[PDB]
Amino acid sequence: VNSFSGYLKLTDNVYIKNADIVEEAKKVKPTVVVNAANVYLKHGGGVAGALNKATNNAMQVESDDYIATNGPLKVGGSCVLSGHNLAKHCLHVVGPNVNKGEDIQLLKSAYENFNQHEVLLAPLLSAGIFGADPIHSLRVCVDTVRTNVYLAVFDKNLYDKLVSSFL
Ligand SMILES: CS(=O)(=O)NC(=O)[C@H]1CN(c2ncnc3[nH]c4cc(F)ccc4c23)CCO1
Repeated sequence: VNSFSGYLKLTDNVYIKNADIVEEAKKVKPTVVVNAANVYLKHGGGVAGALNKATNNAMQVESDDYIATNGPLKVGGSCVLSGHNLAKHCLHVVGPNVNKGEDIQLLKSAYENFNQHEVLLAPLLSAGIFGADPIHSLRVCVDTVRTNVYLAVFDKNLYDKLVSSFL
């Protein structure tokens, strides 16, 4: 039993809700919140900008030190950093950004990072400003993640579409 509330169950291990991931994180304080990161950990907009704003820019300060030490992430890769006031940990995962021409096949590699964590609160990778089809992203999630994932979808119209079209 965990504290996630109001989710629709899609599969044995995948759950979905129309929610603001920032508000969901502040209420649940999950062990892991996933950020929709880029390779530079520049949290300017989308999910990343919202998560970082909610940390009063502490996420960005920590991220800048990470990059200065380690260099950029790989597309499809991840790193574990602090969850600040939102979660114990933040798993920064880089999905491909279609608006940069990145290979959508890397989306599966991106979701594989979730399997290193037993339970996660996450957005749909490569959705939103990353330019991928969220219905495809949900399919890859379901077919790749084996650990327990709670997906927060900000847009109510999109949430209803994802549910209605789910196979
Ligand atoms: C690869 S992405 O990060 O750019 N994907 C997207 O942006 C998708 C999904 N986004 C979110 N999903 C869940 N919770 C969210 N809180 C937010 C707060 C914001 F100020 C902006 C977006 C979100 C958001 C919504 C917009 O479209």
